[PDB]
Amino acid sequence: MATLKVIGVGGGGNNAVNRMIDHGMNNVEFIAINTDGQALNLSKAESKIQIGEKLTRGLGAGANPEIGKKAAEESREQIEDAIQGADMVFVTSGMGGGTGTGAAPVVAKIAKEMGALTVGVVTRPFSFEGRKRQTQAAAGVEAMKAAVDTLIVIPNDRLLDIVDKSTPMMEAFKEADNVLRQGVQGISDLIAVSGEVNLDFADVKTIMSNQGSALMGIGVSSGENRAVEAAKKAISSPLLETSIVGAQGVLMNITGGESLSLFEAQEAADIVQDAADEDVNMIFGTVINPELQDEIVVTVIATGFD
Ligand SMILES: Nc1nc2c(ncn2[C@@H]2O[C@H](COP(=O)(O)OP(=O)(O)O)[C@@H](O)[C@H]2O)c(=O)[nH]1
Ligand SMILES: [Ca+2]
Repeated sequence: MATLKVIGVGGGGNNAVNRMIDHGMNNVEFIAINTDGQALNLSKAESKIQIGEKLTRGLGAGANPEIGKKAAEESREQIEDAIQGADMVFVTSGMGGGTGTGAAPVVAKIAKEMGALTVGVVTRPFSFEGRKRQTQAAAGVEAMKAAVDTLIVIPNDRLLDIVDKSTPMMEAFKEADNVLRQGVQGISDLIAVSGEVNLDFADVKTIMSNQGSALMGIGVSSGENRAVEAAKKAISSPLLETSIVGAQGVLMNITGGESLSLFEAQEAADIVQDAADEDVNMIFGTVINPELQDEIVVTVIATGFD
């Protein structure tokens, strides 16, 4: 049974790991990586790797990515030991800073060289943080892309679009965590359950292995048009840099009660096929969960973007 690990690198990444632990999560081992030893000490994670102690003496990297990179390379062996056993690694980090921008691509490379299916979920900085930080974040993104199997980018500017003028920052940040947390739970649930039309970790590898950009989403709905509405919500990408448009591979799992109809599955599949605007290699699954009365859950992982 496949082991999933979530690895937070730098301040943003360790904040995401803490908020996900607070939210509550099972069958996933969390690893916190940072140069900042003060922040690590406040990590709710079980495994904690302080990187670059020699180099930073427990301080953060400031805004210099080469420090993050060297810190990660210095601590390769400890990174390897914490990863060991992972079939899948999710690497989360905020791009722009000195630790994440530099260290996260190295953590990704290590995870992948060890044989883990390696997914990145990273932020780009807010426009208000200024051009040099945006440009620094962009070099990190490109480095992440070269190091991972699949990459999901969340531009922090998109948080301003969905939030209104009084939404607390911390509630806004929680919206960005949903991306990673629902992707991890969707895959976790696929592994755990033998569905009526079953998808497993081999199907995750087919869609995600050596692919570049990705979209991961979950949609939930009920009543009339539940299938169309849940599929639409699975692929709606307000926070994402990569939309469904141009996807050539899709993993799509539908979960419902005993009322789940064949017609509904087709409708959901067509919503996704049509929104991609490509001939999509669909890998389809269905799970009957009799606990569900009138809800259906549509899970989408999309890759193969040119
Ligand atoms: N969405 C989100 N973005 C964050 C968070 N913390 C930091 N950031 C963003 O990530 C960037 C890097 O900050 P940080 O990770 O602390 O730098 P590092 O520790 O040097 O890697 C910042 O410029 C922000 O754009 C967070 O909790 N949520
Ligand atoms: Ca399954």
